[PDB]
Amino acid sequence: CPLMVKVLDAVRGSPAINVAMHVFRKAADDTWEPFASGKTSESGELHGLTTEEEFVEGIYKVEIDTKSYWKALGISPFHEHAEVVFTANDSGPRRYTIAALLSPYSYSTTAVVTN
Amino acid sequence: CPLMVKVLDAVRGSPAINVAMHVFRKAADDTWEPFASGKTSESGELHGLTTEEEFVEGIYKVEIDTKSYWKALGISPFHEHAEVVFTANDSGPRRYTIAALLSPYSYSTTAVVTN
Amino acid sequence: CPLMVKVLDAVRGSPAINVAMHVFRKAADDTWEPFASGKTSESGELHGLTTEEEFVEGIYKVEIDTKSYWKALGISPFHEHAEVVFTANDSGPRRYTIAALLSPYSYSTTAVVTN
Amino acid sequence: CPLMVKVLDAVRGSPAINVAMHVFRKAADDTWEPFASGKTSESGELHGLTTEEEFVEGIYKVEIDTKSYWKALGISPFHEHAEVVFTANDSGPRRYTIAALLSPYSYSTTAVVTN
Ligand SMILES: Oc1ccc(/C=C/c2cc(O)cc(O)c2)cc1
Ligand SMILES: Oc1ccc(/C=C/c2cc(O)cc(O)c2)cc1
Ligand code: NA
Ligand code: NA
Repeated sequence: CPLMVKVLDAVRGSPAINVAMHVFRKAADDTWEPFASGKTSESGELHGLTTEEEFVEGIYKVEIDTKSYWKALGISPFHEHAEVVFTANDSGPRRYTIAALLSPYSYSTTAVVTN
Repeated sequence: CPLMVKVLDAVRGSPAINVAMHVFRKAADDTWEPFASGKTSESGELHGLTTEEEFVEGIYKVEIDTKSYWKALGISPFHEHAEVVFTANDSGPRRYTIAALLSPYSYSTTAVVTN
Repeated sequence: CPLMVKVLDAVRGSPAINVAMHVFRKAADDTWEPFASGKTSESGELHGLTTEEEFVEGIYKVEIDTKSYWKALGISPFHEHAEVVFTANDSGPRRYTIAALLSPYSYSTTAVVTN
Repeated sequence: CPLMVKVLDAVRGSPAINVAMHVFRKAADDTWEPFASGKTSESGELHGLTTEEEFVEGIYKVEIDTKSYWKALGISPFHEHAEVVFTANDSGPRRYTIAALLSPYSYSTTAVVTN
């Protein structure tokens, strides 16, 4: 799995299920080009975003719609979204897991990068 | 001072000093308009970005140049920047403190919103 | 798996491998009684700490030896250990995943609790 | 003020006010001796715990009563407390700021250590 995103809910102590996100890749004109998207599963995970051949060097942005997630729970959150912007594959293919831990006024994110 | 940003370094146990950041505000055409910028002080704080009169309702993005910070310490970090996107002042004027805690492959961010 | 611990390294962007930890359970005299222990695998995970029948209501403490982990990497960390203290199984059995994200001067921890 | 603790609430986007905490110091017999205690102010800060003369080399534990804080808001949280265990002043006197960011099922903590 070249790119996987895992989302956790720090308020309820659960996977964050049905969280929508889009992935973009920076174009030569510095605009954000659509690249991938999906919703987290019942495990809070989004697999199958891309393939090794398609996922080449670039700057990528994962934009996670945390606002809709909290609004569905009756909570007015701080952020419009959680976004994770990173260069990928600059030294050739790697596997990336992006994790995001969500609270109404805070988020934490980390990456696990494996060869 | 209706908007303050504080940045901390989780590797060295220190304020993150001389960290650059840019603040944008979403324009009516959905583009990001430059709003303010600056660098953190020896306390890791950036004060004086805006004024009560200038800091109107809107969607704001704070883009913290974490990459240059880590590269100056000899570390190749994961993220291009740490970004915080939020709606401000939609129920009237508030004071915002945005805090960010930085590691090479991770960041955590929270907001303190006061009336 | 009634109790699993997952440990991540925010400096290197990797699972935290070979991280030792002990689990204790609070006794009636408020002392900490040994309960379980182990080291994280190459995935940063420690499975098989306990069984459903043995893991009953109590206050549990997971004490993760983060100091030895950082010292092995030539880093002088802040904490002696990362500890996670929680009541478990007070409403009958649950499955617990405890995650810890480690930096030299900081740690973040969350729990996923499932029925 | 060689030791200060600041506590933030990630659910409400506010300082965590009136949060109790106890500080212990490890005695020669490996027991935890009471060292200081207090409650956070309206800014989420607890100042004046100790003095330069009293704050000697040692292993210290800060135990933050996060459980009572969440219970007072109607939330049944995961942790009994958030705790921070660290060696202080072993290379000479330092000033320590311990920060903790709280959610019902998660906490993040960092230290700022200055000379
Ligand atoms: O601040 C943070 C604290 C904890 C975590 C947990 C991340 C994580 C990543 C995985 O691949 C599996 C998992 O069970 C958890 C992320 C951020
Ligand atoms: O994960 C975390 C993210 C952010 C913070 C903030 C800490 C902090 C410490 C201060 O002295 C002042 C402040 O405004 C914030 C702590 C942990
Ligand atoms: Na390269
Ligand atoms: Na019960």
